[PDB]
Amino acid sequence: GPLGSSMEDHDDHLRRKFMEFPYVSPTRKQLMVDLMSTVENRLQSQLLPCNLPPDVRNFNNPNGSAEASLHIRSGDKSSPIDFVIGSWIHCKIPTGVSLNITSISGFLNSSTKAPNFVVELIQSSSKSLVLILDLPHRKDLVLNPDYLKEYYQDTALDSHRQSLLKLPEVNPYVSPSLFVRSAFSPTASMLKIDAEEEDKLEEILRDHVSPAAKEVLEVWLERCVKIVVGEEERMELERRDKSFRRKSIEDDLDLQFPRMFGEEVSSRVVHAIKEAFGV
Amino acid sequence: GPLGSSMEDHDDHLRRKFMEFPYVSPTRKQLMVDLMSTVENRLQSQLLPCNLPPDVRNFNNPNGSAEASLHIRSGDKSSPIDFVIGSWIHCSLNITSISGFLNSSTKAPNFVVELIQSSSKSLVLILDLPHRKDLVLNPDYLKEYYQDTALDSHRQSLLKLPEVNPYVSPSLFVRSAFSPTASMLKIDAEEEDKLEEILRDHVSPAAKEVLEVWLERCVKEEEEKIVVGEEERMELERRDKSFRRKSIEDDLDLQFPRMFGEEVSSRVVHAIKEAFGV
Ligand code: NA
Ligand code: NA
Repeated sequence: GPLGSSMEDHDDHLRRKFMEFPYVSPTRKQLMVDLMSTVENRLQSQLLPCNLPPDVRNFNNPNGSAEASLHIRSGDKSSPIDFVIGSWIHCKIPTGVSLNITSISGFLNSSTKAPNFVVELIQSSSKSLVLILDLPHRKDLVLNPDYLKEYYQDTALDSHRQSLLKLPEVNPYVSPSLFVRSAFSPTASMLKIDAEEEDKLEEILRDHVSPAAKEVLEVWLERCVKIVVGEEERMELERRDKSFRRKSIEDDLDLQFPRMFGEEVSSRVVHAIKEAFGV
Repeated sequence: GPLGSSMEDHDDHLRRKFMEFPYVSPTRKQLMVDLMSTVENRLQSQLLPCNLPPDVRNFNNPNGSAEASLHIRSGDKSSPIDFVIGSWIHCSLNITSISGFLNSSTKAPNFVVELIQSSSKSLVLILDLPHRKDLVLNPDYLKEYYQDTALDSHRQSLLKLPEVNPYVSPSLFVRSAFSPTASMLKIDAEEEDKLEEILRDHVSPAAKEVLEVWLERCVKEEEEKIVVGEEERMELERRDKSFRRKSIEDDLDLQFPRMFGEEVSSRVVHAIKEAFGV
């Protein structure tokens, strides 16, 4: 290009579609762009290139009802990072209620025991947007009062949830899944945001959700990603990490995907994603 | 007396002093009485007599502003039960509660019900079977004790009520230590009559049903079922100790002098920690 090499360099271009975030608002794709850019800019020296086949990075329902994009960058041999994953999912089928999901998860390996990172924006309905924003814990918080103190007390993580909840439009979200409730830290922002007034929703996303998410990511990068872990704790951590991932993707990959993308697309991608997700 | 020993036995005497629940609503006293008596009546054969000093079991600010009473029964040698602890604190401030704490011979959930009144226009209920194993690392623990038991239905039901809102603790320790199905609820006392209604007709059956799941599904031994080995017991003992310690330590170190005085406090808080095994 005149101003650069995005449309020339293959790596940059493989994520161009991912970063397009076609099916969401300006404010929503802007948050996600900024978040994914920080992740990759900040961790570029320890992240392997995306090796997902083009076939798995972008896929769709041939009937045009559903479209997804996935961007995964594994950590290098010496990284505390296992992998980071950006995703978006679009499904507009039934009477016309279009499901939209944008998310970024960061997952640490055994060599550290520090918290993971998660943001998810999910709009299935039209009266509601769900925000999941957390640094989920990788150690039992009652057995380890010190872990709780340095990752959740010292870090003022709960200020972000208390802040967002003050808004009249923002109620607590309660997962029907007990695993979800257990897997997320006591400072997790699990929130429902009223969605039926685009101009106000947009204002809440840009003035409130965005600073909050950027600051949470800021502590993940600064206090979690930036003593050794012994072999007994390593196996504990790996058993725990594998449950959390499996359980987090299983029903979606196995039940939701064949519906959304037809069977042919599911059969092509589902295994490859479980592969990529270590499960 | 002609049909009993309660006016004649010392331990039976100052166990009734507890059961009086003097500073609380008539329906609150009944809940506590039914619950505390259900625990001791179903677990009679496993529970040791209250082995605890008399001036520990009951006390008061000598200036008469505070009043507290504690009933504590240790499990016997072969019991899964560590101790059970019913209590009331008046000082306004009305706390009634019944905690069940299991030991390391079993990994099964504990039991807690607290009713904390620290402002009118509200009542805090905490009703849980607190987990004793990490729920993500032990999904089968999550299943047996929370999913299979339908414990969440109590939380969901109560919360339908327009007077009943969720309660989010200031402590991140209590958020982590209570199960995903825990009823952490704020009930708004618009007026005593509506509050009473909720207590009698909603809280009471929920607490009883949760207790029933405890007794029958948590403390009741399974058939040829296994022993807690090597020392997952070491894990269990460390988790329990910290849980019990954070359950009382700031109350015992700051609220107790603040409330009862200084020497009554001094005479009482050590015996507590000891009784609580922290
Ligand atoms: Na609100
Ligand atoms: Na309610």
